[PDB]
Amino acid sequence: CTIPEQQKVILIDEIGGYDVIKYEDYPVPSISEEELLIKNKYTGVNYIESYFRKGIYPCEKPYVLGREASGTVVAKGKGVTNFEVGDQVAYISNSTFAQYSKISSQGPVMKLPKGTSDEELKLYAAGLLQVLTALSFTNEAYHVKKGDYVLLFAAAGGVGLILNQLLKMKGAHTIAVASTDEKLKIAKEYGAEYLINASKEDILRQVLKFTNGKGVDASFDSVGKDTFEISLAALKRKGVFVSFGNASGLIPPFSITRLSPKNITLVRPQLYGYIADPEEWKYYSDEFFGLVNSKKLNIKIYKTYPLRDYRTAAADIESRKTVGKLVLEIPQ
Amino acid sequence: TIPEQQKVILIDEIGGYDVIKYEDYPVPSISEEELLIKNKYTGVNYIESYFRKGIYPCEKPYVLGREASGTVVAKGKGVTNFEVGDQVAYISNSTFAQYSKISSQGPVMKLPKGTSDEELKLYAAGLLQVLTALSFTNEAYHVKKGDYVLLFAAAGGVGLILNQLLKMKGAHTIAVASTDEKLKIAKEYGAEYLINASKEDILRQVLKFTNGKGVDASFDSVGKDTFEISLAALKRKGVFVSFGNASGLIPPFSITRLSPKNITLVRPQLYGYIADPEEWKYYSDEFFGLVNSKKLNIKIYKTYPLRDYRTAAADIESRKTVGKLVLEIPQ
Repeated sequence: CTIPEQQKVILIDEIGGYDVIKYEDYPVPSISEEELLIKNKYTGVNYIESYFRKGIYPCEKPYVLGREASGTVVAKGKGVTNFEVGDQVAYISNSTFAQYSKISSQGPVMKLPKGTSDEELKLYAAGLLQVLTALSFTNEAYHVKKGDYVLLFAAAGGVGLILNQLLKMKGAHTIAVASTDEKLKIAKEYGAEYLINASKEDILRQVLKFTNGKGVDASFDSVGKDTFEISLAALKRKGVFVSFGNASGLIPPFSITRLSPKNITLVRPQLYGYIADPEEWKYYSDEFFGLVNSKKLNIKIYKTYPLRDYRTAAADIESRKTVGKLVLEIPQ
Repeated sequence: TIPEQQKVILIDEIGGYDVIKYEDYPVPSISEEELLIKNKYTGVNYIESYFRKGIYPCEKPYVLGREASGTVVAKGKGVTNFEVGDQVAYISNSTFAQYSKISSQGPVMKLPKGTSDEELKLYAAGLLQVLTALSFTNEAYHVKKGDYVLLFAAAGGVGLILNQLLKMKGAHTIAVASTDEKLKIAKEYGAEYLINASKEDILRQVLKFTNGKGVDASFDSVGKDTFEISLAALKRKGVFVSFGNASGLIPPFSITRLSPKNITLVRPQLYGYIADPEEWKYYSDEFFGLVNSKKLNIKIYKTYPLRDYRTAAADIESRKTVGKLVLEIPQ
């Protein structure tokens, strides 16, 4: 493959509104002996980019957006032996809102079979973050068992949609909580056994009703501050509280002795801490491949936008009324 | 026959060792599912100091004691799992007494009729500490073979059992204590690595022993002053087990601090692990097997007559004391 020196990327030079988002000429990164150069086809949109653009989170400018992507290896370093030029890949790296990105061949990159379709590649880019999070959280944060009653908040959200399917597959009884009946409809479609409307119903009361007053074996809570007391009270004796996501960062300081009456285990995990080791990446990405390739797991996509039209995607996600993953497509 | 009055240790008010009273008190009556137990020995726990100082509230007069061994002298008409004359080890109320009671369905276990008086002392001395250490290393954090485990208060009651269990399980204990004498006893009880907290940088030594990787788990009962050390000493995905009274004095915790290393936090207490009859049976049987066989040794400090708990209270509140304090009940 002929590697160009200049490419097109989505980047921000300054903090501000949607007008600061630039589709601009940028260098193609050079790769080391151990690295892959990847020509991108699809890349997932995360809400965190809005925080960088608005200046809520700091970042060095110019900042090229994007972390999760799928595409084709167009070049590799001299020391790369686990990948070939032409291989289709899904990966987590830097600056993926781009025609070309780079990653270590030893890093979080997974090989995909020859002849993987563009639609399948879209699914991998859309599902990378959410599925690996859902797998690791249900394997290590709390190991979900058959027969478990599991409380699930934000059931129609990105991770929530995967959790609905995974908990069903593990033979667990999912109690899904969502803000609207419309979101609960989707939760049920994705495998939820019980449904609670957060706006209309007493959550704790319904959880106890479904669990016969015993409570849940675990709570996967990404709502945070508003549901912290509910999750804690809803848990069975010796139950496990899995708090996660941006909203869980809003939970006020907590006296740890409150975990004592019911011997509650508390975890606030993040994805990267479960895929830090090459052995850990291999394990979870192999499981992720198994679920998507076999078509046992559905990856819901809200809409696909051209890379240069990220401004529209940014406006869409910030409305907070989207259901399903927002994906960017890079024309080849 | 059973007498109407008995000798007990009680507190009428909050204060120093002067509020501890050796007084005449009614022998309790028992209902249809209860056992009346004539105590032979009872273990001294630091919790009685917390009631006396006013740290924990209690209705006064308050008869002290929760951990005892003795013989069933009476039972309710519905009791079928115990007989009059059975030797027992149990957890209940008001055990600093000649006579105490418990539900036959509560935390009480039958002992063999061949049980000696020396064994009765051992069971009363070890009951709470062993059950705590067993359940904490089984459910709070399930210790695996090859684990590196940080242990604070290593020469304390629970600490000395933890040293033994961690060694038994093939784990590698890093023991922390205030003096060299305390670390010495910890080592003899199963500790592998020793850190003097008065003399050494704890975190620096832990990272040295684990080759910079940290510990798989921390069992920390020191609380506020070691919370930062425990969190930093833990490996990625490690488990923080905070326990005991010192956990209450830890400032309110921002849970986002668990995220950089995906740390699991548990603040367990014994009774949440023995709430079910099946759970009590599991751990109490484990306790008996280990202590009766001498696979777990119960380090004793001294034995006192019930009337002399005043001295025992001063001894346990003194730091230089290592080992369980036991009270001998007048027969």
